Amino acid sequence: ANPCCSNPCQNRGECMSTGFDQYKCDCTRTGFYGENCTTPEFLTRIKLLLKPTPNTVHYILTHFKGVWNIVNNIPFLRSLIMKYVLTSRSYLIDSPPTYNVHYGYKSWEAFSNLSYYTRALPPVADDCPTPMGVKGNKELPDSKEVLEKVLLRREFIPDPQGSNMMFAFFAQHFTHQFFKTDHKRGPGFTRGLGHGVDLNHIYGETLDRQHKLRLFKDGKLKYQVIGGEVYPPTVKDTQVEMIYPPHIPENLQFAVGQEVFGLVPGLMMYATIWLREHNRVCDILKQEHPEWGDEQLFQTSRLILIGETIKIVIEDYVQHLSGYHFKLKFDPELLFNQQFQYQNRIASEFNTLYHWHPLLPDTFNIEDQEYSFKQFLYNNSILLEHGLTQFVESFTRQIAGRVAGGRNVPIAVQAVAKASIDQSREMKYQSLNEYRKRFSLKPYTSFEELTGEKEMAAELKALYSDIDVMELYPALLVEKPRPDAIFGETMVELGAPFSLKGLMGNPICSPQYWKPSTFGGEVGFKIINTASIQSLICNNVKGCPFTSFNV
Amino acid sequence: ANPCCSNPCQNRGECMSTGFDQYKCDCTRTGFYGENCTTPEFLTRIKLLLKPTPNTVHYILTHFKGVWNIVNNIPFLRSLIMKYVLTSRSYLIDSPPTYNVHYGYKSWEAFSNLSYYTRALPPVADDCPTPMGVKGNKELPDSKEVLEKVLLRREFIPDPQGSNMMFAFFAQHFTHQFFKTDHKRGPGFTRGLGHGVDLNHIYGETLDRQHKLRLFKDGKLKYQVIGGEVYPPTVKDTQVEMIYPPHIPENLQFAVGQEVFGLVPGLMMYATIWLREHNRVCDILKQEHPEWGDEQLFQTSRLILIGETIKIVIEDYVQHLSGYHFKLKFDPELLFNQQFQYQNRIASEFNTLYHWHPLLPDTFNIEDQEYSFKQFLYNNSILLEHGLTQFVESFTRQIAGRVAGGRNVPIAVQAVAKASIDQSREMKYQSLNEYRKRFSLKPYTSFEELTGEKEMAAELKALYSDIDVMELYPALLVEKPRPDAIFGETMVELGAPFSLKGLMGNPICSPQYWKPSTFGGEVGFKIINTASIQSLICNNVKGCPFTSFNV
Ligand code: HEM
Ligand code: HEM
Ligand SMILES: [C]OC(=O)[C]C1=C([C])N(C(=O)C234[B@@]56[B@@]78[B@]9%10[C@@]2%11B92%12B7%109B857B925B673B%11%1254)C2=[C][C]=C(O[C])[C]=C21
Ligand SMILES: [C]OC(=O)[C]C1=C([C])N(C(=O)C234[B@@]56[B@@]78[B@]9%10[C@@]2%11B92%12B7%109B857B925B673B%11%1254)C2=[C][C]=C(O[C])[C]=C21
Ligand SMILES: *[C@@H]1O[C@H](CO)[C@@H](O[C@@H]2O[C@H](CO)[C@@H](O)[C@H](O)[C@H]2NC(C)=O)[C@H](O)[C@H]1NC(C)=O
Ligand SMILES: *[C@@H]1O[C@H](CO)[C@@H](O[C@@H]2O[C@H](CO)[C@@H](O)[C@H](O)[C@H]2NC(C)=O)[C@H](O)[C@H]1NC(C)=O
Ligand SMILES: CCCCCCCCO[C@@H]1O[C@H](CO)[C@@H](O)[C@H](O)[C@H]1O
Ligand SMILES: CCCCCCCCO[C@@H]1O[C@H](CO)[C@@H](O)[C@H](O)[C@H]1O
Ligand SMILES: *[C@@H]1O[C@H](CO)[C@@H](O)[C@H](O)[C@H]1NC(C)=O
Ligand SMILES: *[C@@H]1O[C@H](CO)[C@@H](O)[C@H](O)[C@H]1NC(C)=O
Ligand SMILES: *[C@@H]1O[C@H](CO)[C@@H](O)[C@H](O)[C@H]1NC(C)=O
Ligand SMILES: *[C@@H]1O[C@H](CO)[C@@H](O)[C@H](O)[C@H]1NC(C)=O
Repeated sequence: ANPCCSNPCQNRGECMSTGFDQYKCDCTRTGFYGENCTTPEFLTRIKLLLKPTPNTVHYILTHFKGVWNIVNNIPFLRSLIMKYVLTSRSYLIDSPPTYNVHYGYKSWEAFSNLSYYTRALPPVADDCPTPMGVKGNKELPDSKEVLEKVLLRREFIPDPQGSNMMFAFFAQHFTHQFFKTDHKRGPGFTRGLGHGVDLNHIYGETLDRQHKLRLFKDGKLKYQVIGGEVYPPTVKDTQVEMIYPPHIPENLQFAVGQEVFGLVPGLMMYATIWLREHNRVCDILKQEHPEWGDEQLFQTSRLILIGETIKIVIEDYVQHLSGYHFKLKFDPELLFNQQFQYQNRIASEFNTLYHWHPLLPDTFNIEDQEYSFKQFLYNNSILLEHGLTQFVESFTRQIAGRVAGGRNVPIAVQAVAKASIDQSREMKYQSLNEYRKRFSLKPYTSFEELTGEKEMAAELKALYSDIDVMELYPALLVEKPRPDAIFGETMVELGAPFSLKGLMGNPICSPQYWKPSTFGGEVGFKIINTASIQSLICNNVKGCPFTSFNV
Repeated sequence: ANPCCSNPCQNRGECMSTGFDQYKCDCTRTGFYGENCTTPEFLTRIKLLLKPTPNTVHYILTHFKGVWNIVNNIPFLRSLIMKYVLTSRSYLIDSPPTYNVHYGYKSWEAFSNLSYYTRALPPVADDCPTPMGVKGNKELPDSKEVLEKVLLRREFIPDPQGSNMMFAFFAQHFTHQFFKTDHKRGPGFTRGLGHGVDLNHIYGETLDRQHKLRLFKDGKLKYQVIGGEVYPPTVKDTQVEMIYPPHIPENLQFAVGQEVFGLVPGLMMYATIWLREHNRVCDILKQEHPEWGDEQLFQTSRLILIGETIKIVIEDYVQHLSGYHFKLKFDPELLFNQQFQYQNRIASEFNTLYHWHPLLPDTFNIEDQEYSFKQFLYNNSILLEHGLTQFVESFTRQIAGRVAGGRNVPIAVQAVAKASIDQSREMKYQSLNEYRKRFSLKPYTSFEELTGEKEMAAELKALYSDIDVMELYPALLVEKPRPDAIFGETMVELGAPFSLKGLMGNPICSPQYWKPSTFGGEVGFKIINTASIQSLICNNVKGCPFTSFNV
């Protein structure tokens, strides 16, 4: 019955009911005007016919290697171009945040309640005739059929960008500090009240957990020594609650910041590495400041590790994902002379698009062993068996799977994928093309255009009938990938602004924070500004083994 | 023992211990360099000799009535100058926030923990030899002696700006939504987790309280009718927790958003007025949107009332306080093309400086009655006796007291004033001159310069011995006022930036919020943009009595 069910307002204009059968669109500062905000202004037209498509920019950034080879060696040009790149991802995310799963309109409840995931697009109203609004049938196609037809992996499809398990597990570990759904409340709620990179997955969400994890000497975290190697402490030793099956021995119940990192040895690997890094930084700082107490050492170390995290994510992780020849640079100073809100609210769609389970292989190859999913899950005895060095050397060698392209979701976690669909419907997500229009992307006019392929497109056309009823998540998983790339256009163009707000929106990137004294002086600052995955592993793993995000 | 005890770093440079007996100043982006950041740059020198003093600007804004009479009638000039005024209060407050009572250095605990008041200046370290750092004696002078010698009121000193009781109670009411100290935790802690103007003192801090206060019909708040007049509901009807003496009858235990507003009839007056305003706006919106449900009506009404509150605060409240001939304007669009952080964390010093208890008269004069403090406190039967109309008519006539100039704190609240001293020392506040330097003000070289008077200055010199040991709050209360004004320089130049961050930092002032559709269309937007204390009283108080913030 709601006259806004068809999402009539275009170009981010806001829809408002003006009666039972009438609507009005607020076209304030959209650059457009008219009934549904479709008539462009002069400056709008000018900026329109002069704006390059994301595929053109991507092509430019993945080609002309010599030009970028010259650019990367000129600090001025590199800084300028990096500033342009940062700018291109700005002004796409509502900050301060607006809607959530319970509010299709702006309200103080939606703004103040930090328990909600925020929403890039408002949910479809409950009284709408169809799940997507007014288009499509009364019900969306069977999620099981979608899953089995176009999502489930027949044969392992390797990532053409050469991503490995170091990358996959880094992605899981890193994202699971702000993607922490409160299943007690619902899919649209989060337990990560920090809504960003606070390293709560290392230090704990609450203060009591943090204290239980701390040694309260030299700023360090508690740890145990097995076979001369440093590992996280146990649940029995710290009373830190962790999620483990009842058949897991006490000496194998490692306790870390995030309570679910006992699930995968790959997660416990990075947990251990980051623990060791925190204590290392504590040693360095203690040597620099012998007059410092435990608390200051701990806090400063935490800030430093946050810095390292953002640094590595930008210049290694995203650098690998992008396939750019241009070297991305982590430098907050590039945003000081521009408008930028230093705050962030984790979006539900950001969570949804980051379900990169196709990265997972059928088996996990460590040294000379091939473990199944059943054998690998909740098995830290594997980590103790092979050790951190062998784990790094093995995960560096094993290639991960392609995320986009379709049919590469491992069967072992099929129930997860289906959930990603079901919950998406439960949270009343708008359609794919709506989210593309939301991020200034051209809507798909057919399923073949979406897939760049005829078979899966035919299946999807049989299931959804209309392209404007296609859902976001499976579209993300079956989308035509960029040339020999892991992702398609939608994944990148949606994930990048969210990532920008989630990284550069961190308070340590603010002018009053971004200075040496914040991190204990020039030494800590240098620890941040010289951070890399290779340096992390080299400094914290025995023998300094070679590591990378690609095979 | 801490080498930073003497506060060596000048011009907002940051001090860091580099050993047990050495320190270093981070002068990053301060405009200065050298050991303690005292050596200015060329551009810094240029900006320094061209910057007018706050007293000069105050003079220019409080004189030349004809010129300003011309300015206020030209939208362009008024917008320009208002933009300048807004800009002059920017770049003073740390946003995102930094320090608090327990952290004199930046840390994630200080940033993320919302239970803290933030701090404009870091606290004096615990191991410092003197309360202020290194200057002064081992202990600050007796707070009772300071109180009795320069703070306590002898004869009532009226405000030369003619501020009335409507103004005073509006001040208390408005400020007590973000000034809510958690005395269970300590004076450095707050219960206002929203840290700003969320109107929690009307709608309740939490969701349960709000839901208890709501009618869940037409978006309205619950209310009762007494003698034909609308008043807030009872504790018996809503089960809302309020603070009342044990002898207060159940039919007099009114339930409002803030648990302490029943202790002062002046507060209950405004609580009633704002309740009525909310329900009125609910009626208007319901007429505009017959298709809307209870929840959206409620939320939209809330946002609108926030708007009205900020509007009234800027164009009537602060307009009266300033004494400017220039007409201040509430317009978020003035900041849309400038760097501004739409977030706010309430500072402890902001709380301290806003203790304007000298505003209180010896008696409260209503119609033909003069109530003492003992008679006026916890007595809402007075409000029911005279009614809202007579209350407004009386409080409009009765003049309030001067805040600066010394010796005007009423004896009935001496215990409060003393606390303001004691707790200030408990939270380890830095000295008056440190806070003056922090906000780009010239340090006082004597107590006579501070007071502009010989007697109180002599007493203060006998007490503190050194002017650099003078505390912030009593200095605020005894400071030489501006010519025929209520405040001194420090009060204004410290209070104004805090207020800027507290008013324009509100999310409804952000470009994605500041639009008609946020407030249910052009009608609600007009309600916000045409709000005033006069219209607020006229719309909701019977007879539409004339009101103002001055006599
Ligand atoms: C052995 C490897 C993995 C397993 C067994 C696994 C399994 C799961 C499970 C069971 C969930 C929770 C489903 C639910 O709560 O409804 C989940 C959620 C998720 N997984 Fe994976 N996953 C793995 C690796 C990864 C990887 C490599 C990524 C890549 C970034 C990833 C991203 C996510 C995300 C974003 C969520 C949503 C979690 C939340 O909102 O709290 N996972 N995974
Ligand atoms: C009408 C009579 C008033 C009384 C009886 C009164 C009394 C008090 C009391 C008892 C406190 C708490 C002090 C403590 O717990 O240590 C207090 C706090 C305060 N008062 Fe007043 N006050 C009055 C009016 C005002 C006015 C007009 C203002 C200024 C607008 C004001 C501003 C404050 C502030 C800012 C606080 C601290 C709030 C907090 O931290 O929770 N009060 N007042
Ligand atoms: C989840 O999102 C992703 O898949 C990772 C990703 C990010 C992030 N970006 C970026 O565009 C960024 B984000 B970071 B860094 C570089 B700078 B900084 B923010 B600015 B913006 B720009 C890209 C760009 C291209 C590609 O592959 C085609 C992937 C990614
Ligand atoms: C407690 O603080 C006060 O004493 C209230 C106060 C505020 C606030 N301002 C301001 O300068 C501001 B900041 B905010 B708002 C008003 B507008 B907006 B920014 B523009 B600028 B202008 C002044 C200016 C002068 C005076 O007294 C002479 C008092 C105040
Ligand atoms: C944020 O919103 C959620 C959902 O509206 C609130 O959780 C509800 O809290 C009430 C008690 O006030 C319970 O009766 C409900 O069962 C809860 N619902 C869910 C889904 O958990 C939550 O309290 C809000 N948070 C804040 C800080 O107000
Ligand atoms: C914010 O800081 C306060 C003070 O450190 C925390 O409250 C303390 O919490 C510990 C429990 O972890 C208690 O034992 C202390 O008694 C509390 N102190 C006081 C004075 O309240 C509070 O938990 C912190 N908030 C968050 C969200 O971490
Ligand atoms: C300013 C214009 C510069 C154009 C540079 C060449 C950009 C060509 O961009 C093309 O975009 C296509 C879109 O589908 C992709 O499929 C191709 O891979 C890509 O080459
Ligand atoms: C206001 C009632 C308490 C004040 C009396 C105790 C403190 C005495 O204080 C004295 O008060 C004198 C008279 O005001 C002043 O002239 C002196 O400067 C002051 O020291
Ligand atoms: C868009 O506007 C046109 C005319 O301005 C109107 O015919 C059309 O119905 C609008 N779109 C929707 C979805 O209502
Ligand atoms: C866990 O891993 C070990 C190898 O160290 C293996 O022997 C064991 O069977 C695994 N546990 C399960 C339940 O498969
Ligand atoms: C400020 O610097 C000067 C010279 O560099 C030095 O003499 C002085 O001691 C410093 N200030 C403090 C408080 O130490
Ligand atoms: C409260 O005020 C009434 C007048 O309205 C007065 O009669 C009564 O004595 C007062 N109560 C107290 C305790 O002073």
